[PDB]
Amino acid sequence: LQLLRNTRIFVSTVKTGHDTTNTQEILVQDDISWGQDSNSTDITVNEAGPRPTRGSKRFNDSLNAAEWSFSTYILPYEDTTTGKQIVPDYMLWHALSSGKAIDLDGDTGAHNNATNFMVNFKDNAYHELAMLHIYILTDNAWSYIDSCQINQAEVNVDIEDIGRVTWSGNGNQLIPLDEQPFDPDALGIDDETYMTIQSSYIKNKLTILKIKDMDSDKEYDIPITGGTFTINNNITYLTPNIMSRVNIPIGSFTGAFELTGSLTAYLNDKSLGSMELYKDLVRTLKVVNRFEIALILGGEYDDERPAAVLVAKQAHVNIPTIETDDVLGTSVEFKAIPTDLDTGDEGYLGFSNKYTKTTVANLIATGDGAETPP
Amino acid sequence: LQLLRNTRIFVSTVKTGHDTTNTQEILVQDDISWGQDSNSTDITVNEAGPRPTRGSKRFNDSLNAAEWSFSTYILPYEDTTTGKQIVPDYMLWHALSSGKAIDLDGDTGAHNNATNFMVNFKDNAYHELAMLHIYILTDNAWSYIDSCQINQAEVNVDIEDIGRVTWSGNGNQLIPLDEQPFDPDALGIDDETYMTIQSSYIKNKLTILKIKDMDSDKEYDIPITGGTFTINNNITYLTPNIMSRVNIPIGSFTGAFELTGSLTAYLNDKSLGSMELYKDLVRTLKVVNRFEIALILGGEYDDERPAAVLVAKQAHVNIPTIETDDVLGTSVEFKAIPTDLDTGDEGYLGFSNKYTKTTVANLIATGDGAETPP
Amino acid sequence: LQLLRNTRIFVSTVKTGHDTTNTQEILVQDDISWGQDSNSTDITVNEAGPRPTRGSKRFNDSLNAAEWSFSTYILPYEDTTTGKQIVPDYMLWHALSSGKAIDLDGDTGAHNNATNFMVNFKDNAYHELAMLHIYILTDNAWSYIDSCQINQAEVNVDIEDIGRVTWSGNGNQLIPLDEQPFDPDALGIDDETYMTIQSSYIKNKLTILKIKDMDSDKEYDIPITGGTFTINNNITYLTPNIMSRVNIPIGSFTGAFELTGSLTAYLNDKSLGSMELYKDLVRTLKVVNRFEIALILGGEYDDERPAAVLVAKQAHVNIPTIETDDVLGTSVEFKAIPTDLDTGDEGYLGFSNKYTKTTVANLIATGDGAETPP
Amino acid sequence: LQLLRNTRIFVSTVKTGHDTTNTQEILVQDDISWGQDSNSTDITVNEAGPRPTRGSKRFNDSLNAAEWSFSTYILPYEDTTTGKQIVPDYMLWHALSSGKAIDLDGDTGAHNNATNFMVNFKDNAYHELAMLHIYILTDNAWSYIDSCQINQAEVNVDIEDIGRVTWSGNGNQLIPLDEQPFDPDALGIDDETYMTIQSSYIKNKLTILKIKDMDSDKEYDIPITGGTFTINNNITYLTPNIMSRVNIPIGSFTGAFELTGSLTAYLNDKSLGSMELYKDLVRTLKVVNRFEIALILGGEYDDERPAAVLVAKQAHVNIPTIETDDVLGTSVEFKAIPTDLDTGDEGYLGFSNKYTKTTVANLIATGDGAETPP
Amino acid sequence: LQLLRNTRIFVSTVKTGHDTTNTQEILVQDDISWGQDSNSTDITVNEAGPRPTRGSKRFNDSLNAAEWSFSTYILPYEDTTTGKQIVPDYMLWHALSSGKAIDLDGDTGAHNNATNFMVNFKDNAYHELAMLHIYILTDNAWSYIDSCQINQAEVNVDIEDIGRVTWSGNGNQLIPLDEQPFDPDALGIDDETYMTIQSSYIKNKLTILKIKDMDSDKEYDIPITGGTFTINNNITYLTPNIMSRVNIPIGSFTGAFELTGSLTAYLNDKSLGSMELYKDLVRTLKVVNRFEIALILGGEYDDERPAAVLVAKQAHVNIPTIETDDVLGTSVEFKAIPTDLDTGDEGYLGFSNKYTKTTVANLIATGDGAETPP
Repeated sequence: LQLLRNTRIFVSTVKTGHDTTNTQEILVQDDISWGQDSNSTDITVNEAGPRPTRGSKRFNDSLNAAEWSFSTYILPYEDTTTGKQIVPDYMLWHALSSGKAIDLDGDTGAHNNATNFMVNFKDNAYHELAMLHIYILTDNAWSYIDSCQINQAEVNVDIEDIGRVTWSGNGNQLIPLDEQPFDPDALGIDDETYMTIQSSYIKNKLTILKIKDMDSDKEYDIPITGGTFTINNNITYLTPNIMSRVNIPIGSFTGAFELTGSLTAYLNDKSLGSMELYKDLVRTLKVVNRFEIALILGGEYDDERPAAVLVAKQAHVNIPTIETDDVLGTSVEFKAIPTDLDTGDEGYLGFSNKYTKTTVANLIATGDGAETPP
Repeated sequence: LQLLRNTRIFVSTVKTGHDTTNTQEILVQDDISWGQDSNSTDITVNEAGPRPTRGSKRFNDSLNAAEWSFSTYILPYEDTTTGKQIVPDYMLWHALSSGKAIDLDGDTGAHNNATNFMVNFKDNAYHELAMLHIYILTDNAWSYIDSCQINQAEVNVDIEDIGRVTWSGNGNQLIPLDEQPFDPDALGIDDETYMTIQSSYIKNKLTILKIKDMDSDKEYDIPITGGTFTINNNITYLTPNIMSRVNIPIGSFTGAFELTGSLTAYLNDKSLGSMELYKDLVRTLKVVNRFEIALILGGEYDDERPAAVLVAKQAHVNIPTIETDDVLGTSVEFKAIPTDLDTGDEGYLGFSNKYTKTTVANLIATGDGAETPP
Repeated sequence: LQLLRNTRIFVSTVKTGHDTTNTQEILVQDDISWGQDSNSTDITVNEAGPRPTRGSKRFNDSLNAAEWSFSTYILPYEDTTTGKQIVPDYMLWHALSSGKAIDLDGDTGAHNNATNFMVNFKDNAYHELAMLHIYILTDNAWSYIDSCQINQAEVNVDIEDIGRVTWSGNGNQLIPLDEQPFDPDALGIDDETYMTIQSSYIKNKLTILKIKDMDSDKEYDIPITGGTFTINNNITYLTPNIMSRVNIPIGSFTGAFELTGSLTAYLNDKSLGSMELYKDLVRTLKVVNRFEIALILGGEYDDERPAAVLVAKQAHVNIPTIETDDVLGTSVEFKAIPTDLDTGDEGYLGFSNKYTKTTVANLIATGDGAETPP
Repeated sequence: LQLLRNTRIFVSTVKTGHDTTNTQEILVQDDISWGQDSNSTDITVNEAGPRPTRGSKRFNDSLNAAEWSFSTYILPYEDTTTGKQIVPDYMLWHALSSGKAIDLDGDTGAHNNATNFMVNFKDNAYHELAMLHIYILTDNAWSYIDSCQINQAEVNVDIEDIGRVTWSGNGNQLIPLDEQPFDPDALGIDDETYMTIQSSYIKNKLTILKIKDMDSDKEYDIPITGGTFTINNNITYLTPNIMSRVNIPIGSFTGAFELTGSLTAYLNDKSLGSMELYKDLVRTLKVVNRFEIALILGGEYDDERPAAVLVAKQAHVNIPTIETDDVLGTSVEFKAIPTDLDTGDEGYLGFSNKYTKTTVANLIATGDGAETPP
Repeated sequence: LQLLRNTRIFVSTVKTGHDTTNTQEILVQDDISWGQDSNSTDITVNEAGPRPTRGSKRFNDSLNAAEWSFSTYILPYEDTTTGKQIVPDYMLWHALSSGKAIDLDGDTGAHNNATNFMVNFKDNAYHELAMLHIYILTDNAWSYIDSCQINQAEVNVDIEDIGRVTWSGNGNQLIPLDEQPFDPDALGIDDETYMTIQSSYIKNKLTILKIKDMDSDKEYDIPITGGTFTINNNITYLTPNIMSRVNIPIGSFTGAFELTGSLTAYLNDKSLGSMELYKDLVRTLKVVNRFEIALILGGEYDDERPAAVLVAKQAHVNIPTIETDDVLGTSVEFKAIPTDLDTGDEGYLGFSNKYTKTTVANLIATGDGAETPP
């Protein structure tokens, strides 16, 4: 009874009218997790007398926001309906992108064209976010998260493992369901889709890094040894306290979302190498420098190959550190910084199965490698 | 010199007149531990001048309460003298039971009859407790703990390991002894006793759980995957501070003693199963529910078999949690709650080598399975 | 003194009242083995000083479960008392079948009728098993195993050697006996029985295999080159650790028993041949397929002939492998899988001296080839 | 049906357009091997209750990389088309040489001229390698390995046996074929070729060794007793884990390829003999020495004779060992070391049917014995 | 060149002033072995980039302790100079006996008198041992081990083969020598010595065993089927790690030396036979029993005959085991145990060419069979 991965996961914008447009099934890894916790309070009495007592009574106070998390592979493929690049989980990317309706052609948040899929953060600064719903399925059992919201996404550029993304978020409540709400197989993925998928994996070790200085126009060639980057949202949940009858969270505040990254490499002695960058950074000692950072997951080729691209137009670089690893490991940490307070952040995320270096240049320049850049 | 387990342990009510009635030897496991610590204080001076100095002098301040702990197996057997069930370590059970004299027939605290041994907490709420003495013996060496008091007892219902109990407590001081105080072998256990013992072990995996709702009279069948329960006392030690000549603890306060427990199981889809209980608990959301909990260590049979029983007449159940184990592990936590402030707690602990299911029903109903229950 | 095979073996349900009903002598092969081992622990001291020392003292800790094993031929014959097929060693088959009393007519576990002998696993899932006793006899000497339990049985379908079974198990202790406990010859086999036996051997090379697909209703004809199958129980022994006076095992846990098998053949190019099965299995790549497997040890005939039958109603087949043997050897591995968690496994084992193909069909269909199948 | 060596082996760069230029048949020895394996996972449940259960279900997880291996003789002969030395299996030598297109005249990787055939490792450091295809043929049956890559090559310089090479590699999958893909005889070898071949065998026992010190310019004469050398690649295969529907390897990483060797001899007392080398090596104790090593398989002559040559320009020699063989056997182990991290390794491998000592000197000096060395 | 056994072996206390008193030649068997090994470490780099590399450089790290071992026959004979029994290899026996100077009359370690040669372990517990030197000689070549120390000695009491001892040890370094250091023939054995030797061999099959119980004063007669015993030292070598210039061992720690033994026999049914001992040992189950064990290699006679004696005054016997050999083989294992931590071990080893049973009794009683025992 109740085998582990017989669970299946669906995400929906609304709780009724499920179809291939408002609902989507997503592939999941092994370590999927979800749960819901409650607060407790112990009260006891202490007395100075001849006949000491105990009596103590704890009471349930309230419910914490239900937690959920999983991981999935990066997976671009062409939709036969529109002839455009798309990923199975693009609903959640839109949810993280903005708190308004889906429009994959309006260029805001998440969008696509015949060549590639792009994600930006132009219209995300809200007090709330696009409210979604997560449905979990087991053998003859259903459950779902009410009013789930995404909080944190992380990507680890490993040297050996396949590229993946890890997602975590919270919701108001976890509730089981009495019956089957919608078709488990009609709205799911299909065999020919997965046949196209089997060629869309990212060959992780080919990932390449590019750096450019915004002060002296200097550039460096930096071989790398893996790293990470992370987008956060700092969600918070509000809760009134009528503890005489238990309380439930009523809403959420979207704090300041964040984008950070970290890189590792060897200290290399070469022209415009890691040694030169390290010396420049040490001698600089400026309060605020500016740099442009490009990560090409899967590498790049003159031909059409699968790849993903992370772009930072204004990232400020911290002072690097040297470790005692076997061969002189070096580490660098960087943050996203928008130009002035209210303007857009780095934003540009790109994914496709057919990037070429020329298209990569356009994608870096404008956030879209398809059309002619200025 | 000084082989490890050549240590032997005795417990006595008084320091003189040792015999089989006021002293008892108990079997011990490998990980027995004991020790005594002291406090220290460092004083130093800092000066703003041309000739900086150091001088610093630490002083011994006081002694902390000596700590001791060990573990032993649950072990019921019939005493040939009285024809009643008894355990070798029933002195310490009485000590935890009440702060007054031993009476195994007064039904208060610890008692027994021809069928089984029972322990209750009717008369334990004191500012102190029954003061005992622990003697430790090594090859040609003796030591003892002055005014030891029990604090914490824990029982782990494991799926595979034999049932055991772990005991920890404190005392005023640890003092070595110059000579042999009392006979090491005359007051110890004997061979025929241990021959009877070898059949008194508890076959742990047979342990069974029963739950009953006090609101809707509902009951559930819950297969389990091990768990724990714990009794605490929250002892505290008082100490005046004449640090010009070192200090020693002078007495103890018995805080609020406690009884808690935790259980684990699989999410099972069956009538009155774990799924039904989980749904009821989630939908309930009441501040204070009430339940009756029965643990039968060793299981039960219509025939006479060795077993132990833990009874909770009023335990309140917390909201259960679901883990990401290989097959949908679920966890439940519960506490003992007395009816109103000053009345007796759950209390009922039962042990014997010959429980039957009919006797188990009476034991659950009244705390004694021998006589006719109402 | 003490010639080797002058040993004789008896098995009994109880230690007293030995007769032809509760005790049975079984034929044994040459390689019979039995023994009992003990654990040891070495303690030593290391010191940093000018006068280094040695002293080290090992102590006996406990006894491991006594091991025993042997082998015997498959041997069906008709009992003149009941007019039903029976095997000399059917006590141990019942012991492996269930942990309750013998009933060769209740159809549970092991049973028989006027035509054949059957064994099933309907009522075997216990924490323990039917506790038996093994007596070994040598010239003027007796010994016995206390509380022996069967663990593992293996059958090797060889191309040339006679069919045989190999049995291994464990017990609490091995104990010699001071005198002759029961008649060595009155309860043993008799000459006329063995005269009937001499015709009951299995002509091993005639063994045949049948396979049926549960998805496409497909069947194949597979000539074979020998193989094996094995039933396991994963017994475990529990032992408290009072090492100051040596310990002895007190009980056993029956783990998950198991049924597995392996087959070998040549890659044959024929309609519904091994090549076709190999291609189907390679192209399938399904997570869980289902198949029905029939082994007929001794082959089958339209006439009455001696044979044994192994039936797997739901066996899942692993991906076969190809070896570099002289002519393209191929290997297949399979496991027993019950329908859902708690239901009965494959179970059906059949033995007789007079199987016919029509009776074989009924035996495959229902587990009993005597009565009319549905 | 299906006789053993009626198998024939072909290697192709592409799956279509088979001819004498993109496909080649190679001679094989007896012990050719190939296979493909799959992973399995067993899940079971353990419960503490009165009605213990079993149910366990294994699931197929994924496929391991298909393994293949064989051996063949070293075989140089002159091609009538180009008038240059060539070996039948030079496709696989090119595959091991580099991951780019064939060019037997560009001097990179594998090349040749009118005198001899050479192999180098100048352009092999890639993340992948030249992807080839292996076709295996049996009587009325075809199979092939998809995306096979070479991993390991070994050569054993035996005293008595003919020189041979052993090759092992892996591929994505093993797939049978429904029909005959290409002509089995038109693209194979021809009779006159084999008539030329019968004179191209290497008389193994004539193999000679030369050693030169790079520190003191010292040289030694070392009679040898056989040995080995090995080239490795440390290939690795990547595999996503969607185990709800089985997985297949998607790509490979080329690790660090390697070249090592080992030699054996007698301890000989002579000027510049093995004794002198042993004494020098023992007294040296330097961290990194440098040596030049030459192996001439088949020996050398002033006349034109068949031979092969292994050259190590920078090999570092480990400390030799002495064995207890009948006459004072001694063993030496050596590794290839490039000058600095990124430069070319030893590389130089030479093969021909007409080496002369003067040509051997040029081959040692430059890696090509045909043109005038500097 | 360099014939195998033309090697000769000498042992010396010091490296200069070689004579018949500080140097001795010993007979050796065929399988003599010696060698010296070194450690290696491989370092490699892995990079995630477009132009992957290899470069790897191993470095020599340090030298392990040189190993050496051989075997020789037990060989007592009378020295004409002192008129006392002596063995050719008594230097190494003294070395194993103690770490101080030789004194064959001080009764400590190794000593002798006019009747026999004795070895004890009274003064051996040191951090080091008597440092010796081993010289190996071949045709026109010399080598030696620097600071060799004995570690392990083994004796196999075989039924058919002549008695022998096997010795193994380690040293700091193995170094060849440029010239002849000392006379190879003047310090060696002489012809008349070997003429006396030819009568000093031990007729192995006559070896006898005696056992006595230290609890009930019981004794048994045990015919035996061979066995072994072993003395160990657990030497360890220390080594600093300056790997930038290679390291060499600088010293050794003598761990806990050890004495163990194992015996085999048939299960014999006789008064005080092996059956009785087996029953007593099985029923005993005591943690620590005590026994006295006597091995007489070569047997004993009322007349003067060559023999050796091993004495264990306090050996503790493990639980014996029964094997499936052709006739009921039984095995027993025993260890040496000193009385309390720091006192002397069994120690008593005796050798002579003229033991008599009466002298054997005295040797067992006191460790010396010559003088009058108490």
